[PDB]
Amino acid sequence: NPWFERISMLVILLNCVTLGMFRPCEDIACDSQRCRILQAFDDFIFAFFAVEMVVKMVAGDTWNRLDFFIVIAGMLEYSSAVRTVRVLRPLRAINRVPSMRILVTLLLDTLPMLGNVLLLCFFVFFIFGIVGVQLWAGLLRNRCFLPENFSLPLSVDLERYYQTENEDESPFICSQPRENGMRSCRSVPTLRCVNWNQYYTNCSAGEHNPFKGAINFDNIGYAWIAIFQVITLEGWVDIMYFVMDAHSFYNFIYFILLIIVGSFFMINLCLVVIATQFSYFGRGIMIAILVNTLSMGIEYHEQPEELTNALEISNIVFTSLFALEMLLKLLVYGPFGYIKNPYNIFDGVIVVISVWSVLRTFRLMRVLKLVRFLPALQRQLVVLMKTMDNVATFCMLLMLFIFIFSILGMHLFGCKFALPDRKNFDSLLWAIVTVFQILTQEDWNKVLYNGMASTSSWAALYFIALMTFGNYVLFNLLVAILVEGFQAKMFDHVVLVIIFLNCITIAMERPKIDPHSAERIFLTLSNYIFTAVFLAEMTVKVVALGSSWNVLDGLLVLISVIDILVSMVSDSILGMLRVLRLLRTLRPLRVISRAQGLKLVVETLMSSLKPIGNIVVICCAFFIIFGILGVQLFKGKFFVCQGEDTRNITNKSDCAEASYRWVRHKYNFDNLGQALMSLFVLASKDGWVDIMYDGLDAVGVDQQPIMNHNPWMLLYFISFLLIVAFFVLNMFVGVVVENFHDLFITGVIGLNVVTMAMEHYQQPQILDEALKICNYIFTVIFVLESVFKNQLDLAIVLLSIMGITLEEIEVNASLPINPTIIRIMRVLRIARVLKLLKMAVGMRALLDTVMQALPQVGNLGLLFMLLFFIFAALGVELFGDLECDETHPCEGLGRHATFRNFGMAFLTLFRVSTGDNWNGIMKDTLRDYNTVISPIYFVSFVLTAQFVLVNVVIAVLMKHLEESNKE
Ligand SMILES: CC(C)CCC[C@@H](C)[C@H]1CC[C@H]2[C@@H]3CC=C4C[C@@H](OC(=O)CCC(=O)O)CC[C@]4(C)[C@H]3CC[C@]12C
Ligand SMILES: CC(C)CCC[C@@H](C)[C@H]1CC[C@H]2[C@@H]3CC=C4C[C@@H](OC(=O)CCC(=O)O)CC[C@]4(C)[C@H]3CC[C@]12C
Ligand SMILES: *[C@@H]1O[C@H](CO)[C@@H](O)[C@H](O)[C@H]1NC(C)=O
Ligand SMILES: *[C@@H]1O[C@H](CO)[C@@H](O)[C@H](O)[C@H]1NC(C)=O
Ligand SMILES: *[C@@H]1O[C@H](CO)[C@@H](O)[C@H](O)[C@H]1NC(C)=O
Ligand SMILES: *[C@@H]1O[C@H](CO)[C@@H](O)[C@H](O)[C@H]1NC(C)=O
Ligand SMILES: *[C@@H]1O[C@H](CO)[C@@H](O)[C@H](O)[C@H]1NC(C)=O
Ligand SMILES: [Ca+2]
Ligand SMILES: [Ca+2]
Repeated sequence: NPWFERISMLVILLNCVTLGMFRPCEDIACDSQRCRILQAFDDFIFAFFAVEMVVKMVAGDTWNRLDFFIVIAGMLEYSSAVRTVRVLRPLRAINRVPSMRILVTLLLDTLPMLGNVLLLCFFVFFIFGIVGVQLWAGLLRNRCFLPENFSLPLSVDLERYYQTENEDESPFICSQPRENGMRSCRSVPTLRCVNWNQYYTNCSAGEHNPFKGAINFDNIGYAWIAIFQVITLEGWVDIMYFVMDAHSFYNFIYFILLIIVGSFFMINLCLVVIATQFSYFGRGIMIAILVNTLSMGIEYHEQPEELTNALEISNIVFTSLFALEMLLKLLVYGPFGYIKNPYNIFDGVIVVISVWSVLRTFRLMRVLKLVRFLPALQRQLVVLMKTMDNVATFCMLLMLFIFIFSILGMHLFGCKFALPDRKNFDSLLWAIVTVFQILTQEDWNKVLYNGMASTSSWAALYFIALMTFGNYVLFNLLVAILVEGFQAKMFDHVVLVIIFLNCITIAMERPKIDPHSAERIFLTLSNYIFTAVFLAEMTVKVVALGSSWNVLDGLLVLISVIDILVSMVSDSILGMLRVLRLLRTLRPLRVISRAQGLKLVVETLMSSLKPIGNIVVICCAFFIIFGILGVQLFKGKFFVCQGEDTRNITNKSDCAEASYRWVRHKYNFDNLGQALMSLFVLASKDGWVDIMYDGLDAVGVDQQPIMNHNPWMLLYFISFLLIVAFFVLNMFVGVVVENFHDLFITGVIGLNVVTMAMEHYQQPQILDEALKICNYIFTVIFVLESVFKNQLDLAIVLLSIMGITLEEIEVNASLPINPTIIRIMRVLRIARVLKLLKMAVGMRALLDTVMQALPQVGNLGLLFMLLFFIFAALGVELFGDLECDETHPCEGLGRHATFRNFGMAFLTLFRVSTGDNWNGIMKDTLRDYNTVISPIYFVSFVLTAQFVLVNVVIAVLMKHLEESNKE
């Protein structure tokens, strides 16, 4: 019936409210009358569904089966694992709503097309999963340990190793003597009496891993947690810094390789496979409305009374300048004819609100009336609005997914965590925020370590399944939108070898250079020579030829010439020279002009940029509106005072009595200039949570922040992320859519793969025997394949039969070789896994497609490297003297990431590019004339790195996409 449809959707949605209120802390029932009422509600719903199923047992087939399955579980449940099962109850609804029968059907129909991509992932997880366990097995456990003969006195109460101030986040991991770790022993700080830190010489294994028990490399189970965290690019750096302490500094290659293979090449390959499968008077008012809005953006905490008053007066004059047009438009036009054109209705509503807090805030709707004068924006907005219908279903589908997972997360770890941590799963409202948080991947791993250490280490499957299937229904969204769009002489070379030699001097520069040594003397008179050569080169092109690229080349030579004529005048200022040095780091840009392949790509990006250029203005407009709106809400609010106590304190007048310092948060909403930076850490999606917390804690202009003072401010930040993400998605879509217009042997190998995963840390003697004994078997069978007779297989066996020989020689043959030679050889048995590459015909076809499009990518890749060269060089100049001793604490920069070289400033620029804690880096370049420069350097780098990385993905998409079309 049409009315049989609503009896079901009444009791399915009645079910959710009985799941919505869980109150997990209050376990074992009988808490209140309401709890009993909720229990009573359950019986009615369960009784009704069984009866409904029976009516249908009197009479989508797949969907019908699912309803029966949930019902059977419910009956069994009535007869704590069973209790969590209830959550599935909400899934009955997918069949009920038609708009979801279809979407889900498509989702479920795409999985057999991701057969190949999934297969590729296993190779990546397995290959890097074993190389981790071969190398860093139980390496993380070690700590400085006493020399174990002498026991310290009872009175001192020291632990027995070196504990840091926070042993859960940053333990002190010493490096074994047989290894070369960065953090060697005896580097421990003097104790704050006798200093016991001077007696921590021995370094040996300890019971606990670095983050709770979670970050660890001593099973194949615990390696795949850490590989999954590197691939999701969240907190990946923390892992690499522990490896570099325990086992050398050359371990960075493993991580970089993992990231440009697992994290970029593979995660953005299941976007490619999933989408290739489908295939005069009015001109005066425009000046008036702009200067009204710009009149709003001049707030700024602590403005003088002469300015607040002027602004108030200004508002009054403007209102009459809009009212008397309304009066004019109500007299030169008729009253009925005024209403009919629909923008004239809206422009009169703003007048009535103006004449008559919320009203004060509302003034920001006055920019809206400007779209009556822009034809292009008017057309653009409608197109954007058209996509909402397609988007609404997925969002509706997404809501069910968050609800289910926020309900499930209450059952597993509801009241286990930690006062409790802010990201906790108890109260529902803070469970849906935590599940929305993991879907933006921002500190999803800080919740993992509370999750794994509270229930069990098998609780990573809750977070693997929330991140995977949350990101799988978000890749579909891009594709669904995307599909709809588809249905509507030698001179150049010779001078190039002078620039690449020019780069080496730029790279060489660092602040720790003596003014009189030979590194200094070489850099001064290589400046003279290069400038002269370039200067000579410039005339040749102008006495012969008598253009955009040339001016850039021309400007650079002039700047260099000017630099010498202030460097000569050094005796006779400093400020001009500093500006020149930064400008002098733009020398690398010359390379683009010389290379034709590279040159075309740079021009091409600009042309590609134009179609979505218009949308950017709309996106830009939103930042200003939320920038002004944001400023009004928290002008004096982000003043948090730091001390050791931070209790019994409410005011600046109280926090000065105890002598605690007052800290204005680095990211605050004081000006429109600061609010526009703090809305870039929100938009970036990194560190948005840590901004959001003090936006919820914000109380008053001179007050101390109260935790969770106003949880209604979640609407200011969560709603901002869902329209930044929406706008960014549209821009990506716009750019793409305009371009268009045996069987024994394999089994034997499989058996071998399982055996290599058997190894762990402190495996017993017999499994060390059996594993070794087993190897002697698989060595024989692969020779028996080369008897029975591809080039790689011959090479593969050679490594094997070589390995058995080396290991054996050491025990009873002769003097051993160095252990390092043996260890490398053991790893090289992983090459046997590559042979099953041949069996997978499908993976190779999918894989080659990337190669065909590789040449376009190569130019982009070259461009990406050039951009790190300019920024890295630039970075060293600005941030050379930042340091991190005990007197200067630093948040993002540290021992492993500094800007004091060109090498260390090249690794530091890589984790800004992946997006891991770059706001902690920008937070402490500010901590010491740097307030304007430092946000320009970190905002313009991120928007130009991510924009090159987008143009790679859409270039791999196009070549791959074209294959499907020919058929
Ligand atoms: C995003 C682009 C397209 C436009 C960016 C415009 C901003 C750079 C403008 C808008 C109004 C300006 C602000 C107007 C009021 C002042 C208060 C002023 O207060 C003080 O610091 C006084 C003491 C001192 O300056 O030393 C600081 C600069 C500031 C925030 C200005 C900073 C630059 C602002 C934010
Ligand atoms: C709209 C697109 C480009 C997304 C990114 C926009 C912003 C992230 C960009 C646009 C121009 C940038 C701003 C250019 C001028 C400066 C002024 C500067 O103002 C001050 O710090 C004055 C000192 C004080 O306020 O105390 C703060 C950074 C800021 C706002 C920059 C912050 C980052 C901005 C806002
Ligand atoms: C071991 O103990 C002896 C005394 O039995 C002591 O002389 C020696 O210093 C100790 N060694 C270490 C490394 O602590
Ligand atoms: C260091 O401590 C470990 C564990 O207590 C022990 O095995 C080792 O022999 C100690 N080394 C020295 C030199 O005492
Ligand atoms: C804070 O005040 C409470 C009473 O309001 C008191 O019990 C507590 O000792 C105070 N805390 C400190 C740091 O003294
Ligand atoms: C802050 O000072 C104390 C805080 O304990 C209190 O008297 C008052 O509420 C606040 N304002 C003052 C006193 O200036
Ligand atoms: C290796 O040889 C030595 C002497 O040649 C002998 O003592 C030892 O037992 C041999 N190893 C094994 C495992 O038999
Ligand atoms: Ca991230
Ligand atoms: Ca992060």
